[PDB]
Amino acid sequence: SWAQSRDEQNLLQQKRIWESPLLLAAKDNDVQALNKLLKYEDCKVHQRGAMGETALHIAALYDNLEAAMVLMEAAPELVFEPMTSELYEGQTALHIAVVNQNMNLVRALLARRASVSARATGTAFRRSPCNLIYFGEHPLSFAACVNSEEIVRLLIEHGADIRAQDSLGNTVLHILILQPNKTFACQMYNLLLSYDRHGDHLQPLDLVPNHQGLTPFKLAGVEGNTVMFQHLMQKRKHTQWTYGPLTSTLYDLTEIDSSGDEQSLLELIITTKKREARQILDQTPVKELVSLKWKRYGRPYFCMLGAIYLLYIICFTMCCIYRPLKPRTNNRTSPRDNTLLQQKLLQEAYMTPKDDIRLVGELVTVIGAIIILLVEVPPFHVLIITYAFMVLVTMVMRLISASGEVVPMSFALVLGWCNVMYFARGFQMLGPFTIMIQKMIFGDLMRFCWLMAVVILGFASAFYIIFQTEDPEELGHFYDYPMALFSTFELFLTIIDGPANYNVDLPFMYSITYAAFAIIATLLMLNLLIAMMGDTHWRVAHERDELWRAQIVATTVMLERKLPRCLWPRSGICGREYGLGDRWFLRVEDRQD
Amino acid sequence: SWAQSRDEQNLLQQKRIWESPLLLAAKDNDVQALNKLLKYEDCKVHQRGAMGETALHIAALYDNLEAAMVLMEAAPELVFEPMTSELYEGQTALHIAVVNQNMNLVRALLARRASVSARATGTAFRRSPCNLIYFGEHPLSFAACVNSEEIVRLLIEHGADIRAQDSLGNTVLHILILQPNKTFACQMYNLLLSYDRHGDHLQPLDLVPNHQGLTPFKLAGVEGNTVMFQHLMQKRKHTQWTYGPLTSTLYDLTEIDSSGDEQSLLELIITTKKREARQILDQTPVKELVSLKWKRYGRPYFCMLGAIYLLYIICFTMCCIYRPLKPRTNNRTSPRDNTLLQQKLLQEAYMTPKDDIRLVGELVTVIGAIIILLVEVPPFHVLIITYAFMVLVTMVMRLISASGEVVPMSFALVLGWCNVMYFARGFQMLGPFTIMIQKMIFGDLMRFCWLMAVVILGFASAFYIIFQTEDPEELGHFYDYPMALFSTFELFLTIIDGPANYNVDLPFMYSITYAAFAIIATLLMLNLLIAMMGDTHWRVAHERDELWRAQIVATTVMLERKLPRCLWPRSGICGREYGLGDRWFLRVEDRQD
Repeated sequence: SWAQSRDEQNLLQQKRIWESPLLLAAKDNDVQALNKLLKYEDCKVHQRGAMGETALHIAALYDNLEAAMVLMEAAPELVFEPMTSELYEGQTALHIAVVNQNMNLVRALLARRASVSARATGTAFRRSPCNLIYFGEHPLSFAACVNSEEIVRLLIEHGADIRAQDSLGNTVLHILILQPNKTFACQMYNLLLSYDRHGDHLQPLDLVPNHQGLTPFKLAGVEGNTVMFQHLMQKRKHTQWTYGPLTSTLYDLTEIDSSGDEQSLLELIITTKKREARQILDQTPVKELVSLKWKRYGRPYFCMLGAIYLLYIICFTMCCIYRPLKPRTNNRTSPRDNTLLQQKLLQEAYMTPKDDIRLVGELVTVIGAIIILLVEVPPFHVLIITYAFMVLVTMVMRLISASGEVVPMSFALVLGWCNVMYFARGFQMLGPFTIMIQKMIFGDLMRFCWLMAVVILGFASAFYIIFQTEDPEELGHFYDYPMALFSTFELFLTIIDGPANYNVDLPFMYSITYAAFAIIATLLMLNLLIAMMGDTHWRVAHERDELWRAQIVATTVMLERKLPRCLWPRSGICGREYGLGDRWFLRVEDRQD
Repeated sequence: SWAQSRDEQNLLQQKRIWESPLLLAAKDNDVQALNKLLKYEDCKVHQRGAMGETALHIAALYDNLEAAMVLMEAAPELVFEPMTSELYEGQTALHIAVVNQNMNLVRALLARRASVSARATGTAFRRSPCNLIYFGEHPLSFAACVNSEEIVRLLIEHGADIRAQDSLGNTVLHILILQPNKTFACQMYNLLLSYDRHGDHLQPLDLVPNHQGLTPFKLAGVEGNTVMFQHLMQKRKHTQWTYGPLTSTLYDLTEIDSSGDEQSLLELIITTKKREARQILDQTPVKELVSLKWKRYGRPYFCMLGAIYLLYIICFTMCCIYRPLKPRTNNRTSPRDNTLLQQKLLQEAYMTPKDDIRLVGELVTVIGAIIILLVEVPPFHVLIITYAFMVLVTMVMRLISASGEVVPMSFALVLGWCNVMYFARGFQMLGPFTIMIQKMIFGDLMRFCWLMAVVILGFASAFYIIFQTEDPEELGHFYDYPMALFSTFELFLTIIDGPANYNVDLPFMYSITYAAFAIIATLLMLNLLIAMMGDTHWRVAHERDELWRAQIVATTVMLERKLPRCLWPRSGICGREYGLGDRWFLRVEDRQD
């Protein structure tokens, strides 16, 4: 009900103007009606609309220069007049005539000396999904996005600063990147850099960060505007010789590669949620870098880390498949034929120097688990952190030496093995299968488990009530309700044989009810899930090399934030020896057509 | 870190020239700066670059005739000057001005009598995946690939030999085939054969082999350049009459068919790893040949060989399903309820003349196995060779008459049957299914088994530890760890019933842990593999008739290298009777449009 208040305040505009004879005459270009209305009788110029209108705004708004030409004699000051509030704050008609692509009142408003530094700080201008557009504050920023080139040139020649910023600190170059017209506004980026002319010592306007620290070049990758991003890259390259079809370009690589905690571009591509920002990875100075950062120094450190984790888990299972485990020298089986178990897990027997090997092997896991936690003092981290807890839980479970120590080990073990699937990504032709797991679970199953869980709560609740009458000595599939659900779930997945005795009679309802479950769930609801998961695999494998490439970048950056220098140099050829300065470049070779 | 050394040596070029005022003036075409720099003061001409530059090379390189015209007065000898080393060896500016498609300095370098036999024997010119291009040594070879026709004509008129060869012995015709521009360089093949003019008695330049014995025509099929390959075939045909829409062409078939150990084209298409070389098979003189070589003399010898192998295996199983096998007259079952077995396989009882049939039938397999090995004294050979070993192993296992003779027989038997899938290829509509096996195993499963083997090492290791407490008399699925893995694998593939007793209680962790395994592995990871293998079948069956055609060629050639003459004539109509010479041709008929 929030956007309703916008429209109520927008209908009132259509009401206040409709009830005022002045501003209704401001709508239609009836000069002769305005002559009798203004020049003859006295009328106030400050008739404020629903959110701060003037008639001079309305004549600007409904494409009326001719009405606005009448106003300038009566209104010397409404040129400077802003709009009041709550959608439109600080907006004046200088902003408005720009938005309507021209009026030539833009000339006349500057002939009345309109302030070009006025800030449209209203709610409707600030960046939001609720707003269909984002043009910033200053009217110079407005003319850029609408592509009115001479009107832009009319603004610089009247002293509009290109270096002006909004509430978010975005300059006008940042606003150009946010446009869905990509190549259509890309020419404006060429135009406005020609108006850098007074070189500021701070920046030459092309490196200016916002309040969240974004240069427009880094903003281009984060917003995924590849068409913008190529064109800014055309400036960044510095080519060497060409050799027939061969060409030696030399890309800049300053903001792209990691710097002295600059928070490089490759980080912010991964951390953002805009999926089309990962289209930046296929751009040719980027794609070569992360290939070079992987084929050297990325892959062998990763494979060295993988072999350690293998020997960690093998050391874990070996001290976990060997456990103390006395015979059940304690009490006899008190429920008949129920408590089949005989071990009950020894207390403090740390003798038998085979266990001294096990004592050493137990310490290796505990030491390695703390290392993971000492890393993680600040989708797989949640596994490896909780892996380490279940090691520490069963460590404290054995120090207290309490009873239920199988459940932390069973939690630790499957999570211990399945967390080497993290290491499968650095072995291309095995990379995107992890992504196939994630979309099938979190994107498909967790929006289809909710439907299947309904049906099992029908039939398992049914089958229990059918077999409340029966002796659970024969077909004990449904002796109690909690295991009745567990029985039906394996019947849903076609695991259990299906309860059928052939020795005694079955109740009459079961044969009806099970064949119902056979149709609706075994062939029907199950294969629908298989049809879902089959579509996801084909949807993933069509694009898998981009997705493997996204894994390498996410790993390499994560390898940087968890590993110091002196064994990782930063990639790219250094400058400073070849007369190139502090910028670390890289070159690449390409045959043409 | 190897290609880094190229770029360091390439940046130094951008440094040495940048620090030398001469060679920096060689970059930009400032004649007036060169006038004061050269004509006024003394400057050495031998200022060598990073790998052997001269200023005369640089002015040639950065498109500067006007700078190079200044140099020719001061440099009478740098026309002849090569580049020094390690990327560029023997390269001179005669090579360079060719690569820049023209300079008309090509006229002026020949006006200074440039040696057109100079060899660019550098590392960057030799054939490599590291090099983006391959142009050979001589500058005549350079002008051909870049398609500068008159510049080529300018080189023949100055005595450049067309018969020149590189380090690999490739002539310029071989270099044309290696170009990715296929029809764009195909016209050069027409041009240069016009310059065969002095007919050498060795070859007329169109049959010249390289150091690995490749005529350019055979190189065209090996490199898979079908567009080249059609055009060379246009020369090879010699058509007879045309009859309205009917046409009787008569193809040459000299290098294509097998010759006196020529190593024919059809061999080298199969033996190469470039997959697009198997696009040559669909070309119409080729495709007809291997069809004729199969429909006669290829299929019936293959079917005769298939029937023998059937009667071989039937003779094998019949003497292997009948085995000596005494009762266990030896020791009693020493572990209780464990060693259920009663045969222990008789020693030297070769009596009971039913076994004399078995003795003869045993010899038939041993004789046939040695025949395979006597063939293989020099993807299915590895099966049929190891098949023969497991026959010879169980042969020696019975001569020593040791105990464990079931394991060589079990190895021999499944490999004995599955090796008739080799014979399925000569039965079209059954051919490519073997290829469907190979891609599903070696191309899909062996890059997905590594992921599934992780998960079973989780759960089978888990389920053992859960059932360490339990009595293995009930649910003995996990009594020991080595068979615990074997239990879970069949649960992964939905084979075992799933362990559930309903008579005793289960431990609390199992119901949690098994349902985890039920979701993640039975429906999820399993069907992902089925989604992979389903995609491979559709990818194969879309193109299966080309792949069946590739099997016939691979079989027929292999049938030639393992079968003498006098029952295999070489295909194609012989010449020499019809005035056609020693070349064995073939004709074919085709209705037109």
